[PDB]
Amino acid sequence: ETLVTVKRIEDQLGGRLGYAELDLGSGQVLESYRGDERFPMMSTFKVLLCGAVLARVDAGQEQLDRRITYTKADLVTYSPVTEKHVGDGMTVAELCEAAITMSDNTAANLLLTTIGGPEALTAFLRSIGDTTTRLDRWETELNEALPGDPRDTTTPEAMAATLRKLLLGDVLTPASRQQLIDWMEADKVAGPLIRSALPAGWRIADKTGAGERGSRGIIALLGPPGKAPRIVVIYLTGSKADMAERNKAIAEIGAALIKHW
Repeated sequence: ETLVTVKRIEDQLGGRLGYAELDLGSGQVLESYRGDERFPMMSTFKVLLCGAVLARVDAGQEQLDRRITYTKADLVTYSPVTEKHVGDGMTVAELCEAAITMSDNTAANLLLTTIGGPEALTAFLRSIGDTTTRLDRWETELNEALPGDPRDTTTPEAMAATLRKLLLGDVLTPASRQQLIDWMEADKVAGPLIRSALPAGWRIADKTGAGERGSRGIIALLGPPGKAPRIVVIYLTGSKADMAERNKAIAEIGAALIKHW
């Protein structure tokens, strides 16, 4: 029934929907829709970015408390946290927390610089066995979502697989792994999406994205109280829906996969 709901929403909104739900013990796909088609990641890439940063922290190449200085000229659109700290700068950890929790765009660009740019993020991903996902541009041009454009894209199944390696696998140390989950648990801007459908006792760690051409997405580690969690990723692109419609669609898919857990 969840896959029926997905198809009906895609029929209703236009554009394309992508969906993957992953079992964590085996890493096998429980169900997916357009699971091997490419979708723009938008800000959902910011979790992979912070994984790359934490990987450098783990290797002694970076410190969570190192202060990055920047000016007003480095600010791009939608920088709710970094725009308040042009004066005193921010630490690597504060920038990650801003990038994940508020989806601060300058925070992501600042972190991208620390690792060597979008090409270095893609190389990090290749190094951990993701041969599909790719980041090519900076904020905010990576949100352009041109039809057919493979730049800055993932597939629902590949993003699910990579998130399992990062959040539960051995890419990171347990301390850094949990740091990443903790930032995603603290997501502030995902309220109208899967969180709006969560029954009491459920836990979620998530990250949203939004882009041009009606694009929206979410990646999430979630589970019922007392039970094992799963990973879900949902992308949509190519419709004329506004943010609220995009939010509703994702929440409706969340409610269906929750009802059919």
